[PDB]
Amino acid sequence: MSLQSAQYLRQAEVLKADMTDSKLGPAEVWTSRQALQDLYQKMLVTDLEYALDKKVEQDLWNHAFKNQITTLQGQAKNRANPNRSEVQANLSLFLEAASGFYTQLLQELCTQSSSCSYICQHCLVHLGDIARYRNQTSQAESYYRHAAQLVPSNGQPYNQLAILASSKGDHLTTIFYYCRSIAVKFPFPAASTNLQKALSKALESRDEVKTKWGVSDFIKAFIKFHGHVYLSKSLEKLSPLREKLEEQFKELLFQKAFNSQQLVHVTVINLFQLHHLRDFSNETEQHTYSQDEQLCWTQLLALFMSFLGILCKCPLQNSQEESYNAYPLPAVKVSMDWLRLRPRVFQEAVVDERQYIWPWLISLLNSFHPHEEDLSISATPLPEEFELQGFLALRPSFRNLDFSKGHKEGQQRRIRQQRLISIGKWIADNQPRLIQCENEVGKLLFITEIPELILEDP
Repeated sequence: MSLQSAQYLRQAEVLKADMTDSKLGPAEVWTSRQALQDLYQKMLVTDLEYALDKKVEQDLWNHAFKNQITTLQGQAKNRANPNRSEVQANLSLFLEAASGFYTQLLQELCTQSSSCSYICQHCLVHLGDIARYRNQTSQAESYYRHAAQLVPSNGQPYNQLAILASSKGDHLTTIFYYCRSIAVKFPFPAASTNLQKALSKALESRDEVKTKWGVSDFIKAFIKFHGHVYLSKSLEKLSPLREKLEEQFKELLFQKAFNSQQLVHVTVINLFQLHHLRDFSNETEQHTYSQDEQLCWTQLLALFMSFLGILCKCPLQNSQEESYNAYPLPAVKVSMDWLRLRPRVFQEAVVDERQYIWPWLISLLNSFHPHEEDLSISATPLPEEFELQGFLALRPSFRNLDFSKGHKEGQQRRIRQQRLISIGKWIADNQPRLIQCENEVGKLLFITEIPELILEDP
């Protein structure tokens, strides 16, 4: 009961300051670290509630592991180390042991509660940091993922996944995870300064000299665009960069240069900025925007609608029999899921301007031979849905799916199609001027009076 903890807690503080000790030896420090570790484990297992409040979880990691790991990484990471194989070896044993401690802790604690789901997430995370420390990139990732899946609303798992991504030079992935970490009910404070720091560095490179981009170039230019907006720096760049990004996105996407994953990251990063500039509040109350803020929303919203349109064409354009599509599909779906939540965006100048994209979506919906799909909520989450849990801008789109049981294609491609068929119905019922769905004989046919934009031949 709450009474044994007080004793366990006072006991703990007695061991904590011990680890600072100037008065305890080279190896009375460790006899103390082990004790702390044990004491903390008993509390977390004995009174998780009382434990979390006192923040045992965090003191357990910092004082019992992190401090040592950093000190060790230091002494072992060349300083003209007297013996630095010896230190590297201990760091190695220490991390090996740390991993063992948390694996054990996890199994004990997790073998409805939010506090339970929490600490289990907390364990997976550090178990992920240790893997990272032990250069076990795959397992570190797997751990951080699993951690995320437990409490989508927390942003630390995402921030850790970006650090891992950055260490491998995967920029798009990195920016994506910082965004995921920042956009949740409980954002990881460090994620904001991390993104800012990353975007500012990005804006340190000059405009691309090439007129024909490779996927790697696109990514770089794409991130600077977000850099410019996010930091609201040198906006004069936006307009041309937008047009060039649009041109290149089209060519690359059509050459199959992207994988559906990057398409999702690009879309989510675009959704991140959009929401970051004007949240759901803008769909309620009317805010005033600076001239520069308008320039950003105008350029950003535009790039997004252009991309969405380009994504809806990619499918019906000229491969692998059914696979000519479906790389773009998750990105189209995500894009549409957001529009469905922002009615007032359909009134936007840059959006009216592009109502030529709807014919492409429409011919894409009838590409599915729609029937009664407005059935309706498979409830079994698709990949891109599981992946984006907790993302503010998209949260409402999830308020029906059960992410618990869910565990492969036909069951996902044919579901995603329904999701799209569903959105077309919603558009048809909420923006009648854009799309209409003639529901006849249980067969659904999507149509639009908007003519198809057919550019010149080549």
